[PDB]
Parts: sequence; C-alpha cells; structure tokens
Amino acid sequence: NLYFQGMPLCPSCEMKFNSWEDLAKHMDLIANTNSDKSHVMWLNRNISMKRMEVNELANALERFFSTPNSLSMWIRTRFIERFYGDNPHPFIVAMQNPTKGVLLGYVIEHQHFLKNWVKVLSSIVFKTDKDDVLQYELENISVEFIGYNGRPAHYELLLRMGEALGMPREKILSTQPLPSTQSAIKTWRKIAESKTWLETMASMHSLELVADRSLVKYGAKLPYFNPEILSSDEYPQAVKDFLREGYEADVSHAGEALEMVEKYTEEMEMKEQVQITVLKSFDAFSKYLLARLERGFEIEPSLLKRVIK
Amino acid sequence: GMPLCPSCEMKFNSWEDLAKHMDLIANTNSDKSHVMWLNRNISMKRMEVNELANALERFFSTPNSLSMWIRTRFIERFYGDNPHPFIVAMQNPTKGVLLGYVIEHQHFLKNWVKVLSSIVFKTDKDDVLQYELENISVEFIGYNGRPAHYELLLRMGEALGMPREKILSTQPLPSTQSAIKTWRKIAESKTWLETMASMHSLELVADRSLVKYGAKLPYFNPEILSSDEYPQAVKDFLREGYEADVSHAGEALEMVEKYTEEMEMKEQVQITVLKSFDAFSKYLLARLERGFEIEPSLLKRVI
Ligand SMILES: [Cl-]
Ligand SMILES: [Cl-]
Ligand SMILES: [Cl-]
Ligand SMILES: [Cl-]
Ligand SMILES: [Cl-]
Ligand SMILES: [Cl-]
Ligand SMILES: [Cl-]
Ligand SMILES: [Cl-]
Ligand SMILES: [Cl-]
Ligand SMILES: [Cl-]
Ligand SMILES: [Cl-]
Ligand SMILES: [Cl-]
Ligand SMILES: [Zn+2]
Ligand SMILES: [Zn+2]
Repeated sequence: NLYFQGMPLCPSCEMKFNSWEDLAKHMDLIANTNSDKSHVMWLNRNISMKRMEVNELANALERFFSTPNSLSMWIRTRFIERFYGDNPHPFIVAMQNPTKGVLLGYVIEHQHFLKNWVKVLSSIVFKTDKDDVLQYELENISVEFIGYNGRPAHYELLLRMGEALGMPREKILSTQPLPSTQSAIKTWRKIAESKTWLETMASMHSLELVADRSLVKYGAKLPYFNPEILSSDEYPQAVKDFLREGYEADVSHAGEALEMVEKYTEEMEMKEQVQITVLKSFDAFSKYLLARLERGFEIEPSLLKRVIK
Repeated sequence: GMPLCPSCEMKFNSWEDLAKHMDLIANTNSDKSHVMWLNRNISMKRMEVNELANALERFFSTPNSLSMWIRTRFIERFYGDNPHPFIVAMQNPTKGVLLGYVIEHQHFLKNWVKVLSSIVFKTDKDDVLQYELENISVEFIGYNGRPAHYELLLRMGEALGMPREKILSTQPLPSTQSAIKTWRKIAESKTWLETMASMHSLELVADRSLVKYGAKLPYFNPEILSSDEYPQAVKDFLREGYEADVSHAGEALEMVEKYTEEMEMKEQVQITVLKSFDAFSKYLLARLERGFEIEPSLLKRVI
C-alpha cells in the first residue's frame, strides 16, 4: 500500500533505497571508507558511536525517523537531544550566567544571523503557495524590520544590547562574521535556494526552539539562560530588553510554525525529506552557536580557559 | 558592446546586424514575438534594415539616463498618442471600472509582495534590501498608522457594494495569471536588479508627475480625490499612489540606474523592463475585461 511511498532516503547523501535494510547496508558501506566523513558523522551524531550490524542499524534508522510520530514533536525532541541533552551545547552552557564577552559574542555573530533570517524568510514568502504561510512569514519579516506596533525590532534591540555592553554600533556592524557563521549562513541560503519552501520553513523556525522556555517540560536539561537575568541589577537594561523578547514570544511562535510545518508535510507526503533537511539545519545552527562562543573567546581569554578547564 | 535582441536576447556585432536579424525573423510566418516587439516599441509599418538599425540604436541609447529612459518608454507605451484602454476608462471611472481594478489588483498585490521578497533574498546590496523590506512592510502593515494598500483596495470594493468574501473568492482572469507568471519567471530566472527594475518601473502608472514629461493623460481625473461623486474608500485608496508613487518610483529607478552602471547591464535591464511592460499591459487590460463582465454598458463606452 505504502510499499513504494515508504522507501527511505539516506539522511546524509539523500539517495533513495528500497528498504531500511538497503539504507543501513549503504550507510555502513560508505561510513567504512577512508574518503567519507559525512555518513560516519551523521551516524555518530544521530544513531551511535560504536559500529552496528546492518539489520541492527536498519531497525535503529526506522525507529529514529518514525518516533516520535508527530513531526512537530519529532523536531522538538531531536532539537532538545542535540542542544539541551546530556551534553548541552557549549554556548548554552556559557549562556547560563553570561559574561560581557558571551553576550557580545552573541551580538556580533547574531547580527549576521538576523540579516540571513529575514532574507531566507523572504524566499519562503516568494516560493510558498499557501496564504497562511505567506501571512505568517510577512508578519515575521515585518516584526524583524519595523518591530511590533511601535516597539523596536529584535535587530535594533540586539544592537542596543551591544551598545549597552560598550561596543558602538559602527564597530558591531563593521565586524565580519566568523567562518562558522559564514558556513551556517551558506547552508541556510543553499536550503532556501535549492529545497522546497516547506523544508526552508522547517529548517529556520525549528531554530526558534533555542529560546522556547517550554523545552524543560519536554526534557531540556537547562534553560537558554538563567531566568534571574531578566530581573537582576547585574546586567544592563538593554540585555534584559533583548533576551525578554524570545523569553515571552518563541514558545508560541515556534509552536505555531511547527504546527503548520506538520500540516503541510502530511499534505505533501514529505516527512523524511523535511526530517533530513531540519537535521542539516541543526548542524549549521550548532556551528553558528560555536561562532558566538568563539567570538566571546576573542574578547575574553578567561572564557576560553573556563570552557576547556 | 554587441546589441542584444530585445525579443530572443541573442547578441549581434552591430545595430545593422540586429536590425537584419529582427527583420528576417519578423518576416516569417512562424514568428509572433519579434513582430509584436517591433509593433509595440518601434513602428506598425515595416522599415528597411537601415532605418530599423537607426530606430533601434536611438530607442536603446536615448535618453542616456536609465531612470529617464524607463520613464520615457513607460509614457510612450501607456500614456502616448494611444493611451492604454484601462487608463482611458480610468479618467472618469464607473463602478465597474473601479471593481475590475479591485478584483484583479488584489492578485497583483499578492504577486507584488512575493516578487519584492525574492529581491530581498537575492540582493547583495543593503540599500536595496532596506528599500524592499520597507516596501513589503508597508504593503503588509501600512504607512504612518494608515491601513496597507491591500486593505484600502478591499475597502474600496466593499464601498462599491462588493463584500470582501466575494472579492477574495474571485480567481484572477487568465491574463492576470499570465502576467503574474511572467513576473514570477523574471523573479525566478533573472537577476535581482532586473526584477527590481521590472516591478518598480510599473509604479510610474500612478506617478502624478508623468504629465510634466509629456503623458497625454493623468492616471485618473484628480477631481475624483475631492468630489462627493465617489465613496470616501475610493478617494482613500487612489490618494495613496497619487501622493507616494512620484517619489517612490523615482527612488527605486535611481537605485536601478546606479547598480545597472556598476554591473554594466543597461541593455539587459532595458530588455527585461520592456518584457515587464508587456505583462503590465496584459494585466491592465484584464482589469478592464473584469469591468466588462461586471458592467454590460462598459464595452460600448470602450468600443
Ligand atoms: Cl508523537
Ligand atoms: Cl563552508
Ligand atoms: Cl518550493
Ligand atoms: Cl542600564
Ligand atoms: Cl579575560
Ligand atoms: Cl540623453
Ligand atoms: Cl551594500
Ligand atoms: Cl501563460
Ligand atoms: Cl541575482
Ligand atoms: Cl462615503
Ligand atoms: Cl551598461
Ligand atoms: Cl450595465
Ligand atoms: Zn548516503
Ligand atoms: Zn531575436
């Protein structure tokens, strides 16, 4: 019935296979070659560190793409596993009680991220054939540009945060992204250029889960930052002003986007292709979050020393 | 240096060689494209290669300023000796003319914001990105408290007796769809600069300054903005372009001219802009055609 529709794609090279067994055989063959890096990295990051038997891997691959069943829930679970799991992202660990350097590293690399964000959302506006998707993304772009009804845009709030931390706007804007922000931006741009608007929507809005304060309810071992920062006299008001935005908005915002992603993925019968691309966006986001931290290292040598202690 | 064919985009060693090519292809049964281009831009009557070479060279090089060239070509095309039938009907518009405008333009405005969004994604120029985001934001939220152009259009239709539900459920006419497809394909396949010129050049339709450069008619009788003859919602919608598009089209074309010089693409942008004029002429004819379907007495007034 779903015999030919249920034929699995390689999550690394995107080749199609007749069964989970054929995919497992392929992945095992390519990963056990000197030349390949991509397939072994994918298996290490998502399945296991130790080498599995083809049938063992076939069952592991099937369980990984079918559980959780809900795409919205699958995206949420994989995001937590990757960034808020047993080994949370080093940027998130540093973000718990951030130094001036952590926060400036955030400002400097995120200014570039926000420029790419509004451009990639604009490609969705152009390529989508769904009015609810177009309305949603135009609201998003408008709020990233002029802000919400007189309030400043997230971009302006970020620049104001940097200025409050002692870095003039002129210096922030003239600072080129670090290589991993560039690499991440290139990946997201190529997703927006070559993939479906639905894949692009899932790839970008899944990242908003980083500031979703509900994540701890689903297994996140840490918040994005210590919520005490939003009330203590320890940080400038501009820091509180910027961080409070994601703190009140992204729980309902990421939820609404992923709800639409789940709906159209069912209609267009593209669950695995969307799952593959979201994982690829997760690899870009981790690199980009590293760039934020490494920018912090440039400003604060003690921050590098602490992370590697 | 080699002129490009404005129809098939092939390159030629001289204006004489392009004129020879165009004359050869236009004087074949199979071709429609080359003869229609010559009819719409140069002349109705056949020319010998030499007079066509001079006519082509003059058409593409005069005015020298791209901004002035887009403006001059636009006026000749839509506000010349034979102004567009929609513009003639728009002088003192009936309920049918205005509803035809509302019905087909809602689809135009949806395409507009999507095509401008492709420019935001594809441009590498910050002033272009800033300009287009301000445009999209204004088409979505409105300017200085006021409702967006799109909301004002729907309100105009509602004031003319057509409920919003009926306006929104009306599919575009085949010619609106055809024109939208042309603009979408320009946005997909051409450079962001070509796409910017192709779309913002259309804003010249509501540029109230055009009569200063020789337009034979305004977009509509400016008296409409003050008379008690039309509902306030009509005045509210038409007031926007009247007020804004003179400075808006100017600012866009100024940027188009700047980046066209930097990227040395004058003729390519000129070609694509004229392909956009063809799509716009089709789309304006669609507004009028919708007006016929709604107002039986309208066809006699045009014929
Ligand atoms: Cl589930
Ligand atoms: Cl790279
Ligand atoms: Cl698509
Ligand atoms: Cl303060
Ligand atoms: Cl230090
Ligand atoms: Cl001149
Ligand atoms: Cl620039
Ligand atoms: Cl067509
Ligand atoms: Cl381009
Ligand atoms: Cl009234
Ligand atoms: Cl040039
Ligand atoms: Cl009638
Ligand atoms: Zn593979
Ligand atoms: Zn030709």
